[PDB]
Formats: sequence, C-alpha cells, structure tokens
Amino acid sequence: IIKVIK
Amino acid sequence: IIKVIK
Amino acid sequence: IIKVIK
Amino acid sequence: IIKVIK
Amino acid sequence: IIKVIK
Amino acid sequence: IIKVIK
Amino acid sequence: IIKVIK
Amino acid sequence: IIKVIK
Amino acid sequence: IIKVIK
Amino acid sequence: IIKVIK
Amino acid sequence: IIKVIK
Amino acid sequence: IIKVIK
Amino acid sequence: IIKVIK
Amino acid sequence: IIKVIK
Amino acid sequence: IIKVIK
Amino acid sequence: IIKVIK
Amino acid sequence: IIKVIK
Amino acid sequence: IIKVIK
Repeated sequence: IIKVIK
Repeated sequence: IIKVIK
Repeated sequence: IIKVIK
Repeated sequence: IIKVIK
Repeated sequence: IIKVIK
Repeated sequence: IIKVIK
Repeated sequence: IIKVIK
Repeated sequence: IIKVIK
Repeated sequence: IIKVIK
Repeated sequence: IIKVIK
Repeated sequence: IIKVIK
Repeated sequence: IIKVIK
Repeated sequence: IIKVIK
Repeated sequence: IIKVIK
Repeated sequence: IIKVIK
Repeated sequence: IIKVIK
Repeated sequence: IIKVIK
Repeated sequence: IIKVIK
C-alpha cells in the first residue's frame, strides 16, 4: 500500500 | 495498491 | 490497483 | 485495475 | 480494467 | 504501508 | 509502516 | 514504524 | 519505532 | 501510457 | 506512465 | 511513473 | 516515481 | 521516489 | 526518497 | 531519505 | 536521513 | 541522521 499526495 | 494525487 | 489523479 | 484522471 | 479520463 | 504528503 | 509529511 | 514531519 | 519532527 | 502484461 | 507485469 | 512487477 | 517488486 | 522489494 | 527491502 | 532492510 | 537494518 | 542495526 502506497499513498502519495503532492 | 497505489494511490497518487498531484 | 492503481489510481492516479493529476 | 488502473484508473487515471488528468 | 483500465479507465482513463483526460 | 507508505504514506507521503508533500 | 512509513509516514512522511513535508 | 517511521514517522517524520518536516 | 522512529519519530522525528523538524 | 499504460502497458500491462498478465 | 504505468507499466505492470503480473 | 509507476512500475510494478508481481 | 514508484517502483515495486513483489 | 519510492522503491520497494518484497 | 524511500527505499525498502523486506 | 529513508532506507530500510528487514 | 534514516537508515535501518533488522 | 539516524542509523540503526538490530
């Protein structure tokens, strides 16, 4: 599980 | 599971 | 599962 | 499952 | 399943 | 599990 | 588990 | 477990 | 367990 | 660009 | 760019 | 860029 | 850039 | 940049 | 930059 | 920069 | 910079 | 800089 916000 | 917002 | 918003 | 919005 | 909006 | 906000 | 905010 | 805020 | 704030 | 092999 | 092999 | 092998 | 092997 | 091997 | 091997 | 081996 | 081996 | 071996 990988979650990224930029 | 990969979730990305840019 | 891959979900991407740009 | 791949979902993409640009 | 592949869903794309540009 | 990896979660990143920049 | 890795969680990063910059 | 690694948690970082900068 | 590693927790860092800068 | 989306490329998938199963 | 999304590339997946299963 | 997202690349996944399972 | 996200690269995952399982 | 996120790179994971399991 | 996050790199993980398990 | 976070690097982890288990 | 965080580097961990277990 | 944090470096840990167990």
